[PDB]
Amino acid sequence: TYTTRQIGAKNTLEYKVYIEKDGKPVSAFHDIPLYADKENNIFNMVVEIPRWTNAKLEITKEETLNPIIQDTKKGKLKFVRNCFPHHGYIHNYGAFPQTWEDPNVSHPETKAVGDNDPIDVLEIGETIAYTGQVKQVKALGIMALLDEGETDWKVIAIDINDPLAPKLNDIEDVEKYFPGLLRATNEWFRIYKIPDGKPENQFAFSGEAKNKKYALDIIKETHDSWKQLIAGKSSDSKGIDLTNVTLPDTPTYSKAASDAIPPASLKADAPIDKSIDKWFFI
Amino acid sequence: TYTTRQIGAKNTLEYKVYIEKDGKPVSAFHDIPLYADKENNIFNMVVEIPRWTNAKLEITKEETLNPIIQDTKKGKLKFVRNCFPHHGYIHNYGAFPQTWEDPNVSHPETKAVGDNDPIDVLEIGETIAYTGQVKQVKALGIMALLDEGETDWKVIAIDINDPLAPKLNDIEDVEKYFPGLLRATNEWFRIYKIPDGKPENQFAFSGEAKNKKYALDIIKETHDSWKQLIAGKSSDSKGIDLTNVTLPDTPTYSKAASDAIPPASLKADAPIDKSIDKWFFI
Ligand SMILES: [Mn+2]
Ligand SMILES: [Mn+2]
Ligand SMILES: [Mn+2]
Ligand SMILES: [Mn+2]
Ligand SMILES: [Mn+2]
Ligand SMILES: [Mn+2]
Repeated sequence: TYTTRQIGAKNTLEYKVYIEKDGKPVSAFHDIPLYADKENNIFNMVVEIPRWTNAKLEITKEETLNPIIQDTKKGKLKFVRNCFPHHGYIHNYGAFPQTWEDPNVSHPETKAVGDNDPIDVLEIGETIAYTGQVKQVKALGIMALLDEGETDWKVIAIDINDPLAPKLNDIEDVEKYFPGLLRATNEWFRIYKIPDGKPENQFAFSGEAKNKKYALDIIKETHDSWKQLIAGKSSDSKGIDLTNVTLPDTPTYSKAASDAIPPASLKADAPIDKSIDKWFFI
Repeated sequence: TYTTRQIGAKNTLEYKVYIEKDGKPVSAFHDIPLYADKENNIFNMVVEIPRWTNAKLEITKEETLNPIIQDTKKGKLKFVRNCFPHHGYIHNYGAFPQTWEDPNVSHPETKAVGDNDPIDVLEIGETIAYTGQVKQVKALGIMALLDEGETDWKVIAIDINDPLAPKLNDIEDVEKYFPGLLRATNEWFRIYKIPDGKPENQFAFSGEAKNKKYALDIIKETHDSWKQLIAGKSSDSKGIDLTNVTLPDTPTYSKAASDAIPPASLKADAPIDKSIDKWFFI
């Protein structure tokens, strides 16, 4: 059973969310199995950012057990700006654990090195997710985002508990039940960083969302890269903390890491600067 | 100076927000001057619904001093649904006090009776407003919405404190600085009740946003409709509570109504049913 342990108040620099397995903190990056059901390709998706929020929360590569923490910018919290007609993130945003976009080699489909992070997932169900949630999802497709020149695949998925889950089985079903969502997805990822002064992003395949079969192949590739990484066999792990508490045959295995985590110290959400309210027309 | 007096928790039936003038409650409908600066065309806007929220809050016509409360439908709190790509209301939504869409006469521009409510205002500034807030705005234009067959003008305005206020003078400036907003506004008002099982709404003039001069004329007409109403001269005031504490020459003036209001009893927001998360693709 997966639960969360929150340190601090949301929207503060001290805020951390560890994922617990039977009450014990585990690595959100390495200890959560990629598959909830291997035979049926049902994946475990770690949610970082709830739909319509702005905080750039992420499984941290630099801290032990990789808790979800907010990224920083010039000493303060990092937030994505609202880009008309969108409000914050337009998907329950997260990643699949036990995956890695290898930054050491150039990926052929995109002709660029990976972004050094677990593969990303866009969960399109109706219910807004919570930070640290581990939900079970079906893969529907994938888009080849080049984010600031780096391979940055976006898997399109749906929570198996969603009322529409039974009807969503491949990429064509997203346009059938969520018309316009894919085009908006393409747009959002192209322009979301422009308010921060970054250039517009680009997609391979002219922004085409590849199907489930394709998605599964890429997911497997990123899972294989993580297998090499966690074994300590990457040519360069980029200082990522590979500490884990469920993989005994790995060099960085350490059960005590779980017991070192401070107890929950939940505090109510802290105020977010009103500047984040701003709607950008770009 | 205008402040707010909150009773109960947001998202509850007991929730009320009274507008105070120098600490004393006044009618949000009748006691707040329409004009902050008449000759410069600056108006006082009463905010009911902050941008990106769902609750259908409104200056209530049938309670003394007309506090803002949440509208209901079949005994349950009324919430507007999310219509892709929109999240809740896409503007700081409110009304102009001392105005009334006369339901007793068919309006010639729209060929329909008014909706019995003060004239509506869509404030397009960057900052998210707060319920019960009294802000000064400039009128830029107006759209003739026919909401469920009733005259329902929507004034397009900007908070004078907005960084872009000095550059926004007429309706054309909205397209320049807020490209796509007018089109999305037309769409929003046409489709927002479809998730509730209601027909698509319609606009007069093919949805054209009339200019500042046109907007001023309609605002003034609704102000005149309210002058007849407050004087007790309407053929049918529809049970509207006309009690006021600042208009001594009106029949319903009452210098005791203000002190009859209970003191603030602000509570934390109550939870909103998770079904309100749902994004409708209609
Ligand atoms: Mn990521
Ligand atoms: Mn990225
Ligand atoms: Mn990424
Ligand atoms: Mn109204
Ligand atoms: Mn209406
Ligand atoms: Mn109205």
